[PDB]
Amino acid sequence: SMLDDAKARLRKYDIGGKYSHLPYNKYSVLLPLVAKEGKLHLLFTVRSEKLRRAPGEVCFPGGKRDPTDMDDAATALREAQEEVGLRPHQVEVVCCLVPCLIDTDTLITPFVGLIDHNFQAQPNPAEVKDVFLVPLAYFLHPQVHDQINHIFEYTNPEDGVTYQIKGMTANLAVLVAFIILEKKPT
Ligand SMILES: *CC(=O)N1CCC=CC[C@H]1c1ccc(OC)cc1
Repeated sequence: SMLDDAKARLRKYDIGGKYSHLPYNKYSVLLPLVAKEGKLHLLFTVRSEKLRRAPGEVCFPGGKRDPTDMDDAATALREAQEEVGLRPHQVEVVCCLVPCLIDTDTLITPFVGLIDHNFQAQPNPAEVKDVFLVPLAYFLHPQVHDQINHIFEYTNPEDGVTYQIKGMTANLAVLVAFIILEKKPT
């Protein structure tokens, strides 16, 4: 099936806990895969304008590890719940992708999660200004704008709203698209 095939692909790139003990400032993100109309989508947030770090920016759900978290995956799930109302029974964490090194002292660990079909996002306005889906296939043929570095523009056909996706977030979206969609029969 589509979902079984995505999970089997993703598992081949799972690094697991290999990098998880290293003495970094630790953040985790959840790459939430949602199946709609027979195709996979990624769920993104727009961060609230009010926040200290990264205001107004398009990010996957996530944030800084805290002492309650059992592990790095727990961080990602906690932050997803606070930001968009995603409960742990509504997500299957499939794998841990390559971590991202930032600022010499920070390690960001991405986890890919399969999202239950009955999940309905409840944006928390203290954390997130918007939540939106992009079809995974988009990241194979994105609409690129050079601001000099590359920015993706995605226009939702439901309402014509354009979103700008860039940086680590854009890079991770492309990675997941390649993993799941490369070399597939039609
Ligand atoms: C957009 C995003 O995922 N994050 C991670 C967790 C919450 C705020 C920081 C933000 C971020 C990650 C990576 C970079 O690299 C330049 C910048 C912001």
